[PDB]
Amino acid sequence: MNTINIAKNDFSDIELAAIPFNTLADHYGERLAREQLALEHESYEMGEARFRKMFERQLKAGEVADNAAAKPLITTLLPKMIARINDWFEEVKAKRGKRPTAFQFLQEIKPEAVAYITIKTTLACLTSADNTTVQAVASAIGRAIEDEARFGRIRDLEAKHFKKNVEEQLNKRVGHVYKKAFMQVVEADMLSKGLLGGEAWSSWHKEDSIHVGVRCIEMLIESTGMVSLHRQNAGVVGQDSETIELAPEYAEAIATRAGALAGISPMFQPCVVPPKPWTGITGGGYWANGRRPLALVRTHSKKALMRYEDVYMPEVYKAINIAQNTAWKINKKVLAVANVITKWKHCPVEDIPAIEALTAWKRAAAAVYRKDKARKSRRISLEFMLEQANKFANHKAIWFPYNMDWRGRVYAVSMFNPQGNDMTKGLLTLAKGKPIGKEGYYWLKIHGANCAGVDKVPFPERIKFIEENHENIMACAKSPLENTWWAEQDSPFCFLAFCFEYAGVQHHGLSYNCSLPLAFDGSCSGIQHFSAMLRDEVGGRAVNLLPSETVQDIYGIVAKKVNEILQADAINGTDNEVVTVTDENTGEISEKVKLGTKALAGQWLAYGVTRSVTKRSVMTLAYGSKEFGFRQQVLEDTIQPAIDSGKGLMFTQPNQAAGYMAKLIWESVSVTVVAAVEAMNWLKSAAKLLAAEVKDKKTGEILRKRCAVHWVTPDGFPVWQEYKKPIQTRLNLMFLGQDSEIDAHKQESGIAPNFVHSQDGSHLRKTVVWAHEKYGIESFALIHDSFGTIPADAANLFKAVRETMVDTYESCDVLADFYDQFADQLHESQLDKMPALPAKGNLNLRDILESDFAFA
DNA sequence: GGAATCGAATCGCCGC
RNA sequence: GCGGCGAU
DNA sequence: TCGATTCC
Ligand SMILES: [Mg+2]
Repeated sequence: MNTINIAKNDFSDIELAAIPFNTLADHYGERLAREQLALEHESYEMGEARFRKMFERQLKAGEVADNAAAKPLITTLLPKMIARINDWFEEVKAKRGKRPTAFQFLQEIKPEAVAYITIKTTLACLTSADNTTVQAVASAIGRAIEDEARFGRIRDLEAKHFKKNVEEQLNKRVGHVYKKAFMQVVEADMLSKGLLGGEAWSSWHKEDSIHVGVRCIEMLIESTGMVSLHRQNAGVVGQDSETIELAPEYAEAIATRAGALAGISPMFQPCVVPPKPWTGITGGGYWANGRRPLALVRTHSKKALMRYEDVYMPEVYKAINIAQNTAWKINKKVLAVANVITKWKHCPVEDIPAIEALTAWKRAAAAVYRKDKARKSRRISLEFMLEQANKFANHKAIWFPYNMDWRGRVYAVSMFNPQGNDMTKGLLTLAKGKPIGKEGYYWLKIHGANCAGVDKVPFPERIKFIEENHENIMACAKSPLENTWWAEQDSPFCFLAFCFEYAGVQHHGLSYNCSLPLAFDGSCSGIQHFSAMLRDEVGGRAVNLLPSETVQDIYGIVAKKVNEILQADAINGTDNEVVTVTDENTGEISEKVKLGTKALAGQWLAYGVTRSVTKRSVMTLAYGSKEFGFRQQVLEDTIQPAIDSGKGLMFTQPNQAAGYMAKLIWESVSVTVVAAVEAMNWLKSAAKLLAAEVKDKKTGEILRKRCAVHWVTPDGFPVWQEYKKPIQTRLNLMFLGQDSEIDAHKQESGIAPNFVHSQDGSHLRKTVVWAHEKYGIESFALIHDSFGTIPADAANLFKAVRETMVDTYESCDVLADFYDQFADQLHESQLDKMPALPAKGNLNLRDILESDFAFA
């Protein structure tokens, strides 16, 4: 109810504190200091308002218990409630005679769960309905206990395998009513199949539900210090009542956590001065001594950060500080267009005017449900991104602080940042421009080609596309509202950003001062890095590591290989077979048709396999996907949209064709990028052996403990992969879920994506240092595997990003160094089981320097 | 040991 | 944690 | 499905 406004003293500190004002005015003067510290003061003020609205929305809907300010008392109140749940259960079982009316209802539910539900529904009722009456409150337990007892029967006993199917569609429902409707329809379906044992739920009558709840107030008073009973007008049977007795003592305890957590969530804005350079682990970026100091590495534990406190990494610190020094400004011309069309369209480039059936309906019904969520989810940030773009639009320059994740990828810290979407990327441009010149004009035109989606042809055709559309770009730049052509492109606002700079070179010639960031994007960075480590010529050429006759499309290379076997499987290959198969649930044994590869191939050839069929499987390979994961991709990306849109008449049995294509895609991808597949296998074996508590069964003692996986990037950034799992969790059907060990599978399921993402972070960090010290490059646009600068320095960043990768993998065998880190950490019995280093192929890294389409 | 079973990237914002 | 969006 | 991991 009452929240401490924490802004009075500590939010007044950051402006009025001496030392933060001292070191910042010494660099940029007092007046930039007074604005920067007031802007950081504002950022905390917009964030305390962010909490209080969310807290006030939670109390309106009765959602006060799932905040992290109500958690730390709740996590210490359940261990006493469970005892008094048992203690009442142990008081009457020894007494002979009848049960008290509610004893039987309390037993069907897990004694930890009933502890929770009596807590939350009482705070839900009092903070929303303002009524202390037991008739509303004792029913609040009793209705929701009956909800969890009846519908948790599905999750508990008769459908533990079938719940895993219906769990996802229950999660996609939002709100207690919608999850209740779905759980009602599910239960009625199973009783038609006779799944839950055939007994339909006999609903508790009203007088039962109140009796269930008047229990759970009484065990709360004896168990915990929360709520102490109060009796009203005793002796008058007309006026005999008892308050809910919710303790104001504990309401203060959530307020000292509501107020404390409201000061630690700031809405991070950009910087009007260059951000404070990183000299240590905390403190910089933003200049003030705030309640939330920026961390150099965004770790999930404070211990994980403290290992970084002493490690000597001069080149990591150099690379972040150079990146922070890039002066950005808001593209005023792009913002003028964006300020107009967003007032008319929810997404300004969305709908431009231009020239077994029950499960298909249910798929279409869920489509508008998700798109209604999607439309609300995309418009609220677009309004915010426009506000932040409009706020700093008149500033001569703004700056973005930078820190890193726990693997070493570089992230801008402000919520408005160059790392956002196309509109935000188009709304931002560099401030320190140069005369564009001949080379800058050429690379500006190339940057224009990639904004329009023309990135699959060589540079002369990319140059040619811009020149043929000269009158289209000029008419778009002269008036962007009379010509929608820029909005039709792949990157619309960034293309319009190119359109104005192209117009400036047309008006002012090659002496035009241009500061547009010209991005260069690595094709598939993980596969690019994996092929470079093991020197795969065939894999490297597929992601343009090598000079090729044209741009190489790794999605279409796989699709060509799939269509090769598809036409081979149309001539030879298995015929259709009849196989006996049983559904495990009904037990019924049926004799269905299993299509041979001959009939399966002719189905796919009727559909037509292009790079759209195999795109997602290649993209998710570096994330760990393999032949099984491709099957649900093929069914979701290709097969089901075909059936819904009139095609799929070939796909008589969709799950058979999805697993057939997944077999073919994996056969093609794992044979095209060989070094990628082998490298993730080696890393997975390493994290598997490191994360075992390997012990002898007879002695029972662990010879070697669970061990985390750790490596060092060639830049000098160290990484610690330590996924940790909790001991016990509780899951409620209608309501929300409530020491540690090493989560061994997450260690295996993360080692190869995190390592190659750590590798492209060191590649990025070495690139911005090499471009800034060997060349004069001072402005940087950095999206993980994307490299951007002003057009005059574009040719050097083009040359520098190739130089660092060539030098790094020539100077560092990052796989063999990774072996040297963990090898002394192995148990004997695992040492024989560790596979050897994957071999080195015939690729020469010096070819990368002349690779036109690596971009990185 | 042996079924019984489980499982098949990071980061941000918003909402429950 | 779950639902949705965006970035790689 | 194919392998690990997990309770037993
Ligand atoms: Mg594209």
